[PDB]
Amino acid sequence: AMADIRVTHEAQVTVISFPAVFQRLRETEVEQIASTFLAAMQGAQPRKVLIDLEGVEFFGSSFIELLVRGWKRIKEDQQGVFALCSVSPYCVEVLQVTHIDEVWPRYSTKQEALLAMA
Amino acid sequence: ADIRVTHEAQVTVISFPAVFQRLRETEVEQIASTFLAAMQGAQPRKVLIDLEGVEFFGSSFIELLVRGWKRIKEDQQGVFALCSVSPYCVEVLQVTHIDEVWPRYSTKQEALLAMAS
Amino acid sequence: ADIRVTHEAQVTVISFPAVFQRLRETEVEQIASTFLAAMQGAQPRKVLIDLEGVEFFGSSFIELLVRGWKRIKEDQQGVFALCSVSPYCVEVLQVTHIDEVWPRYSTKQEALLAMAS
Amino acid sequence: AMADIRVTHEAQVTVISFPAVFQRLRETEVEQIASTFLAAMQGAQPRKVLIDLEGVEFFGSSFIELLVRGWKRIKEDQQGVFALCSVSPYCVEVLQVTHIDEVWPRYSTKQEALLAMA
Amino acid sequence: ADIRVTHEAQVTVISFPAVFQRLRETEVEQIASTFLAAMQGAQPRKVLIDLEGVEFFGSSFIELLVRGWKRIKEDQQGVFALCSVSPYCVEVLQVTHIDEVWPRYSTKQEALLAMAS
Amino acid sequence: ADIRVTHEAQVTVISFPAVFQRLRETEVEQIASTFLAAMQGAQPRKVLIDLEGVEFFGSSFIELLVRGWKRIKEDQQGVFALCSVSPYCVEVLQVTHIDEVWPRYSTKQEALLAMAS
Ligand SMILES: [Cl-]
Ligand SMILES: [Cl-]
Repeated sequence: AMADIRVTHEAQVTVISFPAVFQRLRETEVEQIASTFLAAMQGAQPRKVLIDLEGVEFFGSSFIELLVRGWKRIKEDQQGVFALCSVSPYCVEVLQVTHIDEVWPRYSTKQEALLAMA
Repeated sequence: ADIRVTHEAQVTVISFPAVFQRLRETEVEQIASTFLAAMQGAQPRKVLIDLEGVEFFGSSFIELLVRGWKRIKEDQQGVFALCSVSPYCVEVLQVTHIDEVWPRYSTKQEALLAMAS
Repeated sequence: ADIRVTHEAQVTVISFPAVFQRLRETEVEQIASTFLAAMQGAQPRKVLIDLEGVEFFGSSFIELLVRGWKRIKEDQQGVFALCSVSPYCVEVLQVTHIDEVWPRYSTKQEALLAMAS
Repeated sequence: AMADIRVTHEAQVTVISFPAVFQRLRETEVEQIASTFLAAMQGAQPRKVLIDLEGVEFFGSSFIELLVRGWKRIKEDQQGVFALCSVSPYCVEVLQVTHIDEVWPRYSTKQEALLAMA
Repeated sequence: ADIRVTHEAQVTVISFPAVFQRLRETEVEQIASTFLAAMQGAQPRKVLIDLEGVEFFGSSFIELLVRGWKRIKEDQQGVFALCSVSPYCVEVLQVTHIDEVWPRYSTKQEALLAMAS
Repeated sequence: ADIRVTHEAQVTVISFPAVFQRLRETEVEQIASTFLAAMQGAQPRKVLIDLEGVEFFGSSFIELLVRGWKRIKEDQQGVFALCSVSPYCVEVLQVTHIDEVWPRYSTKQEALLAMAS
């Protein structure tokens, strides 16, 4: 019954996407997805991960905290990459509160992100 | 549309009309002048940001609050407090450490009693 | 008043005079150009921010640090590190998640030695 | 109007105590007291701090987290001490979940704590 | 008094009578034998700890849960889940990292639907 | 199978063979006496726990580490440090707050050099 992120493998990148039921990511939603998300952070070096935020309209500290956990798992790979795409303008305003995303390249669409991460 | 500034119980109270449910860069610029003017009274300055009705904001609004707070914080006995912060707003404020030194109250009635001096 | 830039054990060390107990936007603006000028050394560039005596900073200092870090990280063999960061300042770095981006050491001698590995 | 911890100076130790209204320390109570608590962590080296938990019947992660913030502020003093006393049996069961209190000496009463910390 | 073990929808459900509002060392020893016996069924084992009515526990109970979980976790497709966890219990469980891999559900009805296989 | 104890640059280094990918209560019991025997060196005692290759541990390993730390910390000049700790394991240490008790380094060479300061 319980909704979850969807994890796809596209062009050597593990892509994390969100179903429509996850418009707003609070503490409850973050607990629901944490396990699938963190298990998707493994893979042969260099690991490349893209968080595709299309459809997501809100998040805050709980979700940023999860993303940081994912990033810490892959960040020691020399050519590892932890990227975002399709971030709504509001979610960008929330990201602007934190400084950590300065190390996560952000792209306007998945297609652009995938091409840049080849 | 602008914020509503009132003087209640020695406290300058900043409130938001319903139109400001979402506070993006545009809204922050609409209200910055009246907001910052409310930071300029007799010292020690006590300020209450009553966020009832406000459901979303980001860096723009936080930066305005911080700016107002830096005016008030000259005053050793000054207070810059928040009340009626919605759970969405809490989730955003938690992204930064800067707001921890602003006392939190559940409601305006509670804040004004707590802040009486 | 400005940052002190010294060269120790092949590391460019940035230190803060006593007057910078608090690094606010004002102080960050005073030191910005010397700081960024310090990021242009011979390769691989090793940089240590010795925060001894600094008791407060916030968002604008972090933004400056992130810039400098971005100039250094181009080096592959380069290191950008912090030491002697106060308990309050460590919290700021942890709450915004920027703490695990860079190595952080308790003391300068620990750092200078660690950074020779 | 708002209840707060009480901070006393006793025999060169900063003693933090709790009013009866704080039987149960959740997230809300921890926010109420954080500011007074953290401001009480300053003082000439060596700083000695005692958290007197008499009357407190419950706490969990939020309060332990605050205590850790206090402890980090004083822990670099070579003869610094961050101690607890008068911890109810239940609160000891909760402390047993965490490992950090293995570095905080615990004493059965304030009088005993103060004598040991001279 | 003992825990109540039932088999609902392929799931072994552990429930607590009202007398177990507080779970201290004594209570954990009262229930350990019936609890651990419920960890021994056909594989993959699915277990639900329905904590409705339970208001306080500490290390003793957490250690019992962990012990039961280590029996179940042999099973690659095994599940050890919690539901109806009170806010006091959440505050205690947050003190340790070990419980994060136990899924959480708000109610038993929700858990049993989620866990159906 | 047991821990490997080596002496490097005046530091007693504890390492784990490949088979200890997971340090549970069982593995913790196998290594406990060698580990504690390793804590009795010449003063000041410097000890490094090289956790390279360990992907999981929990409460009983932390308890062992805390014991060893308590034997070393008697030295005043002594150091007890960790390195090469996996991301999961760092979380365990942070959630129980034991991470800032000890220095933790990214690599062994970083640690051995840092610990000469
Ligand atoms: Cl796929
Ligand atoms: Cl006093």
